[PDB]
Amino acid sequence: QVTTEAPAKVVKHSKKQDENIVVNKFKPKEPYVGRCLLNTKITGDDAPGETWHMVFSTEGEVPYREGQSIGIVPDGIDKNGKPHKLRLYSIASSAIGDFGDSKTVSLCVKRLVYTNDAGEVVKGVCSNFLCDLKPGSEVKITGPVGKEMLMPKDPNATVIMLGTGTGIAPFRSFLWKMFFEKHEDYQFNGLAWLFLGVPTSSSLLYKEEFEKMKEKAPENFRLDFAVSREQVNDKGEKMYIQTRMAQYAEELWELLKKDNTFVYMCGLKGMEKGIDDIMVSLAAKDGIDWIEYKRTLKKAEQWNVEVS
Ligand SMILES: Cc1cc2nc3c(=O)[nH]c(=O)nc-3n(C[C@H](O)[C@H](O)[C@H](O)COP(=O)(O)OP(=O)(O)OC[C@H]3O[C@@H](n4cnc5c(N)ncnc54)[C@H](O)[C@@H]3O)c2cc1C
Ligand SMILES: NC(=O)C1=CN([C@@H]2O[C@H](COP(=O)(O)OP(=O)(O)OC[C@H]3O[C@@H](n4cnc5c(N)ncnc54)[C@H](OP(=O)(O)O)[C@@H]3O)[C@@H](O)[C@H]2O)C=CC1
Repeated sequence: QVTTEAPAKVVKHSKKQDENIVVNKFKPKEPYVGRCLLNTKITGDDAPGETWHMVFSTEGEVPYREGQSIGIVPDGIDKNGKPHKLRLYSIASSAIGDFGDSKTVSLCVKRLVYTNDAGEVVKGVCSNFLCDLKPGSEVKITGPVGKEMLMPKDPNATVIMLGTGTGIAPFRSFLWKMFFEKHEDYQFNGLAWLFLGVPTSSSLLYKEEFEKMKEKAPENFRLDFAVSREQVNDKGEKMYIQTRMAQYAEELWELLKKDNTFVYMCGLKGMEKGIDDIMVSLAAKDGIDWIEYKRTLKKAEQWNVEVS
């Protein structure tokens, strides 16, 4: 008698792809050092700000999956001669990545530029270091991090993706795995519906890629853009993400009542409210309380949020 079955720890059941997931392999103490393969501006010269897509070599050392983030320790020192703290960035590439070899990682980065009260133009440290990164240069990577935005295991589930700006990143990751890749253990056949809010047409992130996916899965891939500074509803209201969702109120509510519907939200912290305003009305007319219904969804792993 050399064996025994040690009593199992009690554990919560998960509908998301978390089998053998990995977080915090690399710490800022000793980050993984990768290199820049490419770094391109994906927004028009005319857009209000610049958004860049960049790819780094990982030689397969960072075991990330769709929905996770990585931290970046930008080169340099702060005002006190100290190294910079890491900044997190949502992975914009699928697990196998942009080269299809599982040895790279991609980021979608907004270059932060603003002016303080003193009237001075200020440049965000990490975002400007990243957008200025030249191919061939090293970059310090930490993580992976996150489990909230992991994809659902069900290959026939409806996945509603709500994003603003660079919040599109994890959704480009999901969609590549869903429509640009042939997976043995996972071939997507549900409904993927993406809503993306950006300020202008020159700001439509990954427009061409999404159009190729629509042209490849015209039935089960739905795409709706909400261009806030160019589009307007019948009342002249700016077309924010919730304003566009409003045009499909009946359908979305109907999907939200389905048990295989998962909603994911990523991007601006403020997008969360307009969406709830929209939802509270629908549930109301349906004699349902969104407050309570949302709680259920969240506990059922069907209302996933990662905003900041
Ligand atoms: C989980 C997670 C994932 C993220 N993923 C992404 C991603 O994929 N892409 C992406 O672009 N960003 C992402 N971010 C944000 C990112 O981590 C950085 O915060 C961002 O790039 C800005 O950092 P920075 O180092 O450039 O700026 P910093 O040097 O840190 O400066 C930011 C500071 O400047 C001030 N500030 C910022 N904006 C303004 C403004 N308009 N006016 C006045 N003051 C201002 C604030 O005090 C703020 O604390 C994510 C955030 C989190 C938490
Ligand atoms: N995992 C995470 O937590 C992630 C978080 N983020 C967060 O998102 C930020 C990226 O923003 P960036 O790409 O510059 O986006 P933007 O400032 O470019 O704007 C995004 C779009 O959303 C609109 N918008 C602004 N406020 C709201 C609101 N309250 N409700 C609905 N729509 C709104 C804007 O309209 P208009 O400009 O006309 O007002 C704009 O069209 C990052 O700095 C980060 O903080 C990004 C990626 C991942």
